[PDB]
Amino acid sequence: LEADVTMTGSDLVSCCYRSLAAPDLTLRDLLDIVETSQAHNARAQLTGALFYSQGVFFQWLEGHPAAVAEVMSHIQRDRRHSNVEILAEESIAKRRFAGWHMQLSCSEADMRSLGLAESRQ
Ligand SMILES: Cc1cc2nc3c(=O)[nH]c(=O)nc-3n(C[C@H](O)[C@H](O)[C@@H](O)COP(=O)(O)OP(=O)(O)OC[C@H]3O[C@@H](n4cnc5c(N)ncnc54)[C@H](O)[C@@H]3O)c2cc1C
Repeated sequence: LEADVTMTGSDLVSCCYRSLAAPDLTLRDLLDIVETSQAHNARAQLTGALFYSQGVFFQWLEGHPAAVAEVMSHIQRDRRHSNVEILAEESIAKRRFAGWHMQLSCSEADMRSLGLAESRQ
């Protein structure tokens, strides 16, 4: 029996933001966002996930404070995601995620009737 490291995370921080996905957004913009953010998060040691439904964003990031902020300063110069109201930046221990996630991928499949494919013609 070996002892686990337990909650070891002195310098993590989790910025948890609420945004309202601007109508100026394109799927291609999300699909570009997702790809570049994973890559940055992987490097910056940031873990994450994203909840996007009804055009509203709940997205948060767990990482070492300044990385998170490096990320914040890179994101907060947006116009993409309606307001991006972080409003919550809290120092965490992290462990929860090992990678950042995004719901929007190459299509969503089936749930398109709830926003994507509103009408035909
Ligand atoms: C809903 C949403 C969620 C997001 N979540 C995350 C996230 O979790 N993590 C994250 O990191 N980002 C996130 N972003 C930001 C998104 O991924 C941006 O497109 C951004 O990541 C672009 O790459 P960047 O992080 O390197 O910063 P950016 O500065 O926006 O990169 C793009 C620009 O940087 C320039 N650039 C790159 N490297 C250099 C350099 N060395 N010197 C000078 N200029 C340079 C490029 O020329 C380009 O013009 C999110 C954005 C949105 C809308």
